[PDB]
Amino acid sequence: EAPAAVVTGAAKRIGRAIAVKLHQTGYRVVIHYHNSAEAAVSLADELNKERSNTAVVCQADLTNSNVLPASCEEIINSCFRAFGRCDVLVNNASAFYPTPLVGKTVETQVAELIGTNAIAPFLLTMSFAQRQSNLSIVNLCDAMVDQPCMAFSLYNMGKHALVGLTQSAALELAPYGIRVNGVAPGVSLLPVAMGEEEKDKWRRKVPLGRREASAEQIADAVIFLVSGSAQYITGSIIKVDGGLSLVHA
Amino acid sequence: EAPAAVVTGAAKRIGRAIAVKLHQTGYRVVIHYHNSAEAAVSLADELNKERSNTAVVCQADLTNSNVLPASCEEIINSCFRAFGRCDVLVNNASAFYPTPLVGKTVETQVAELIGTNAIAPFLLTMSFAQRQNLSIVNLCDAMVDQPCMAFSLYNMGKHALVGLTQSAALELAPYGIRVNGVAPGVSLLPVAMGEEEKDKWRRKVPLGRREASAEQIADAVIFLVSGSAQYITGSIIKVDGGLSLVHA
Amino acid sequence: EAPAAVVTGAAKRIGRAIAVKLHQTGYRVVIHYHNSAEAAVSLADELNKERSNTAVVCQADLTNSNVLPASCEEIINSCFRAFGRCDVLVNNASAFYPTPLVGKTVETQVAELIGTNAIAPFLLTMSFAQRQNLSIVNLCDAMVDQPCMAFSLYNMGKHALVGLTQSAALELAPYGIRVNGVAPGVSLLPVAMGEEEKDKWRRKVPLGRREASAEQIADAVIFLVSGSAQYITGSIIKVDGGLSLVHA
Amino acid sequence: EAPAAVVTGAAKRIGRAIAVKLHQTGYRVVIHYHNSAEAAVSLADELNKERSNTAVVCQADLTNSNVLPASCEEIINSCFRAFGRCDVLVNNASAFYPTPLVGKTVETQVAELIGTNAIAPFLLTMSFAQRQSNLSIVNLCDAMVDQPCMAFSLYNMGKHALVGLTQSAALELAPYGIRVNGVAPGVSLLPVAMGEEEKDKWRRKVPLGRREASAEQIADAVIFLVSGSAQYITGSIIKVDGGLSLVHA
Ligand SMILES: NC(=O)c1ccc[n+]([C@@H]2O[C@H](COP(=O)([O-])OP(=O)(O)OC[C@H]3O[C@@H](n4cnc5c(N)ncnc54)[C@H](OP(=O)(O)O)[C@@H]3O)[C@@H](O)[C@H]2O)c1
Ligand SMILES: NC(=O)c1ccc[n+]([C@@H]2O[C@H](COP(=O)([O-])OP(=O)(O)OC[C@H]3O[C@@H](n4cnc5c(N)ncnc54)[C@H](OP(=O)(O)O)[C@@H]3O)[C@@H](O)[C@H]2O)c1
Ligand SMILES: NC(=O)c1ccc[n+]([C@@H]2O[C@H](COP(=O)([O-])OP(=O)(O)OC[C@H]3O[C@@H](n4cnc5c(N)ncnc54)[C@H](OP(=O)(O)O)[C@@H]3O)[C@@H](O)[C@H]2O)c1
Ligand SMILES: NC(=O)c1ccc[n+]([C@@H]2O[C@H](COP(=O)([O-])OP(=O)(O)OC[C@H]3O[C@@H](n4cnc5c(N)ncnc54)[C@H](OP(=O)(O)O)[C@@H]3O)[C@@H](O)[C@H]2O)c1
Ligand SMILES: Nc1nc(N)nc(N)n1
Ligand SMILES: Nc1nc(N)nc(N)n1
Ligand SMILES: Nc1nc(N)nc(N)n1
Ligand SMILES: Nc1nc(N)nc(N)n1
Repeated sequence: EAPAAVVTGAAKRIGRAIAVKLHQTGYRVVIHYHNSAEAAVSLADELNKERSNTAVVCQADLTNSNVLPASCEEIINSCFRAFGRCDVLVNNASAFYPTPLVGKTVETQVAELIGTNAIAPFLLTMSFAQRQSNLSIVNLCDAMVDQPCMAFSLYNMGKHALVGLTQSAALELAPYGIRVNGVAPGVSLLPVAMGEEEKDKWRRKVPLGRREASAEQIADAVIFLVSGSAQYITGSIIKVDGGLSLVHA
Repeated sequence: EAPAAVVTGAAKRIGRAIAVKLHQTGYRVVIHYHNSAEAAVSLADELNKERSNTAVVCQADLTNSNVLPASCEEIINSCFRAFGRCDVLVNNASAFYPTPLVGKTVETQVAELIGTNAIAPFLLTMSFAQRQNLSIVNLCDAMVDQPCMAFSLYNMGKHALVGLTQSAALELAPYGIRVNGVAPGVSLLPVAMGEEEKDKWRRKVPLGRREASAEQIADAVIFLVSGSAQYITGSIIKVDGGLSLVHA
Repeated sequence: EAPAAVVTGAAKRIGRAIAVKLHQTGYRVVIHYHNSAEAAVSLADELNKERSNTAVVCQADLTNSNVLPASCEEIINSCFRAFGRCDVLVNNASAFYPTPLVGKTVETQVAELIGTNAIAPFLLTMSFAQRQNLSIVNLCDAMVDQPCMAFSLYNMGKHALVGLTQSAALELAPYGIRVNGVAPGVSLLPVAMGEEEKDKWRRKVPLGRREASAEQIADAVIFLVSGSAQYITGSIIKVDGGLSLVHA
Repeated sequence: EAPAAVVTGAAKRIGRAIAVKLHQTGYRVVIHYHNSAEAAVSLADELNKERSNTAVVCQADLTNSNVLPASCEEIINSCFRAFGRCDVLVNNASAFYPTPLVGKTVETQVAELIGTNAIAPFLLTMSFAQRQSNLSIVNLCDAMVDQPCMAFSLYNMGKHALVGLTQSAALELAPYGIRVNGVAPGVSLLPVAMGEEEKDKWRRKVPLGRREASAEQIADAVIFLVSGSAQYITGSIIKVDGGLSLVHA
């Protein structure tokens, strides 16, 4: 029987690439999304046309709040409801925008940037474990955490807390046979808002090929970590960055 | 005149030691507290006996909430009001307790652990910078990569605090504000910890089989705020007697 | 045409499993050995029974010395002479024994421990690049920051190997040669070791309270040389079942 | 009885500043040097003019070889011979030059770069410990070890091995009360051979003041680590880089 995976923020870009690759490997998938309903449903439709009844969507805001635990509980419940099991969780959804130190309130920015990057992964990890073979969680981290974007303090804090979660959860869940790992892109799909000149500035920094990672290349590392070829790997974060993090200023 | 420092959670233990050493170095000090009013005021009394009107207290809950930004703004403001300047911020206040993955609600645990260890430091940092040998020192944790079992939220908080230290060092460098950390291993053990478990921890420490005194932790803070650290920013100084080097 | 790989110290244990898994994946292999001729040849004969003319052995001492550069050039040249190409280099061979600070001379210890773990990888890297999905995989150690007591030279050698992996990744990226590491925690235990001492290590590992098989270490090498890792360079994959996360 | 310190490569630049500040703090000093004899003797003259019988020179090549152990033993012995004790060892001497992967032979480049940066510190640490209060060793590391200079592999390997030595020796020597720490400069005194345009490029990269560290600012972190205010600190490396290592490519 086929295993099942939850991928958060899976309607487009890297999340979709991960969902597609998991599906192609034989997984049934929960495509979680927040605002991108049309894109989520379109993806699910495509996957179901490939194999009937192997993809569902699940909407949730992952901003921190007093109901976020219930929302995260429900995302995991959706996978059991659809598929009768949940073997893999991929924590991909992520808010990403500057929060300079010197029209959202700061409370809102904290809730979105720390909620999506750290607290939702933590809650989803609790629910995934409590509901529980090759079980694992993969956290989408960031290879540039130690050389961060200027004025992205809250985003950086969130990704650092996600490294902490990866370690803490690997240590604590190892007795239950749940592995917990991360994949840390350097530059992959650039933001849709970014102009080509700015994109090329980033591309030219990358030693290996002077180009960003494809979404599929990030997905490849995720697929590795969930596979039987990684059955002794837990608490590891695989950088997928073409050498970018090695390049001094 | 004399420089001024804000120390969060300064009533007891490591915070108190840090406040005392800054004061002894010549700083005027804002002694922040949440529940420990009596201890905070007693420290203030002691420091003001030494030099009149050089210590004040400031109460605030640092749990994450809708009012946390205003609370952090007011802590920084209290330093400007008392002393007309704020040269140093020490982010020491910290909740510490287990949050297993498998009667506080989980959202309260998130608010307290991530609030005290990360979000409050962030807001205090914003307010401190907006109001401007200026520096910030964050109390980190040498065991972040080898964490206590079932302490995931605490560990996330401390990791986020490393992130803030790096991001703020980078962004505040142009303003001449240095941002560093001190990472204790085992210092003063929890009051709740039984003496047998305390001894198990002490015996793990390569350098002297004992915990760091609060004063030993404060020494590294004093270094980091001093003119001997004027080129140091984005650095976290481990003060753990080699504990983090010891394998399982 | 089938690609070709050099695996150092490939006669036994992890290097043998790497060589076998590469061979199963379709590589022709140079099985480097130092003292284990019989085991090297038996592996070669086995692989060649599977597919004719797909394995050769190559003897060399990787101790540091003024002939080490030529020995390393010769190892690489052997792969070209056998197979007309060299796609993959696996730096696996490694001396490992204590060197306390307080019958081998210290300079022999330095030559063996630094030569096998660091300088030989460096020279083999040079020769591999000069001769050019090309990649190098260095066998590192998940415990370099929490090292075995009295293994300073070994630990220095493994840290230097991390430096090599990063510096070579950076410098060889323009030629399309990726350079990565795999860092075991506890894998195959020393053959010497009593089961009672073996079990002490096994019990420290969160994930399954057992050591990694050589095949599990090999699986990570196979991933890193594969098309699924085409954008990965300068990365060290820990394969340690959580061992390195466990405090003292 | 004043304490005594050995500083390697102490005739010029950073090692000189360290020797001077240690002396100002009350230490007697062995000024080790290799080629800079005039400078070494001139420094020793200055220190002794300030307090008689408080400085000696010691010449030694720290290139790796079969006689490196004896040379390192001799450096430590020189401190006991002059001062009757040896409280502090500062591993500062260092070769620094590129060694591309693609007039010195490679054997020589390995010997000089790995010898000075890693093997000499190791043998000096061994001799120091065997000859044995506030005892400590301070290793001059490099903040840029993870974002290395292009084509400096052997130098980088040497500095990484020195991080390994700092940790391993801190662990093993802790029961003897000998602390082992490091100081990791980013950009400090630039190479004498470096053109001024290049020095300025480097300076512009440093967030904290857009200037390199003085030798004195590096020395300040060394004197902190040797001092009574660092008595619980062992196995720590203090970055003194003005934020340089935080800046992405
Ligand atoms: N792209 C890169 O170069 C890069 C670099 C380093 C790290 N990463 C990491 O890799 C992962 C994927 O990157 P990406 O660029 O594909 O991500 P992204 O496009 O910026 O965001 C992925 C999804 O996150 C979801 N999301 C945002 N806010 C949310 C909220 N409040 N509640 C629930 N979901 C929310 C969105 O879902 P909806 O669209 O449905 O609203 C969005 O499609 C992220 O974790 C990212 O940090 C990416
Ligand atoms: N002690 C150690 O061995 C050790 C080890 C590693 C890291 N550290 C770090 O070093 C620092 C000092 O350690 P410590 O053991 O002295 O700390 P602590 O005693 O656990 O806590 C310090 C103070 O934090 C304040 N605090 C707690 N929750 C708060 C809240 N919601 N709002 C405002 N303040 C709150 C409390 O002030 P009130 O009493 O006034 O309520 C408390 O006295 C902490 O950052 C800690 O993480 C310590
Ligand atoms: N086993 C573990 O638990 C563990 C843990 C962490 C890291 N690792 C790393 O994983 C790798 C493989 O480990 P392993 O236990 O399989 O290694 P190993 O058995 O200790 O040694 C591998 C081979 O290295 C070769 N070697 C030793 N000295 C040499 C010299 N002077 N010149 C040439 N070759 C020499 C030997 O070849 P001959 O037999 O032909 O003489 C030996 O069979 C090593 O890099 C090791 O550090 C292993
Ligand atoms: N300068 C920087 O920006 C910077 C940046 C990162 C790290 N660091 C580290 O800080 C420390 C001091 O830096 P620095 O720039 O002052 O060093 P440096 O000037 O490049 O070297 C200092 C001394 O090392 C000695 N030395 C070189 N090769 C030797 C050998 N084979 N045997 C014995 N001694 C040898 C030389 O002594 P003689 O002149 O007597 O021959 C030289 O004066 C070094 O460990 C360095 O790697 C410095
Ligand atoms: N969420 C997110 N994170 C990063 N690092 N980059 C983009 N484009 N989105
Ligand atoms: N806040 C806090 N953090 C730690 N690590 N230890 C103690 N006792 N308190
Ligand atoms: N070479 C080697 N290295 C380690 N770490 N362990 C064993 N058994 N051998
Ligand atoms: N030995 C040495 N090392 C560095 N990093 N820089 C200079 N100038 N010298």
